[PDB]
Amino acid sequence: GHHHHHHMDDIKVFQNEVLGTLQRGKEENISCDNLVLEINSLKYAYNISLKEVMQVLSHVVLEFPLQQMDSPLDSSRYCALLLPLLKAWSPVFRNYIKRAADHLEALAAIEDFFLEHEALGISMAKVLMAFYQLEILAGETILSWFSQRDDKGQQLRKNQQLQRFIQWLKEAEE
Repeated sequence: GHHHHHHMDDIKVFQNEVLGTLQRGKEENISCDNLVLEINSLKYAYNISLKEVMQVLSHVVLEFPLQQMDSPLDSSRYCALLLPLLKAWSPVFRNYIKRAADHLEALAAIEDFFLEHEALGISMAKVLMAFYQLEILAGETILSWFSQRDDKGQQLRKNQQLQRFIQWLKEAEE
């Protein structure tokens, strides 16, 4: 109906504007503070929730490198492009991602991205390490997420490099 329809339309335009902001941010090296002012204004302009800001920021940054590479999608090439972006914009992530529930919202967006880009799955352990080392995500929420109830998501959690990382991550934490 009209409510879900108009809202899905809003989120789409909003996400397009978050892309435009980050394209400009990457070209200009716009400060994290000014990026946050832009995303905040768009969140009100497009009437999106604060949780939808976090999910959309996560998708847009994770999708950003795809503009920069051909297909078949090659994962080491992906990681090499992604990591400078996470370093640059980690403060933008930390402006919104603050409480345990927020950390799980972002993890679930990261899950959805990997599940939608099966050929990048291999690099998922290295990407979670970057979110962890950059203090975007807490080790304890990463563990919580890994251990959750909800097909393809259960099949992702039998990724080898990931299990290895989940065990490593249990060492630095406890």
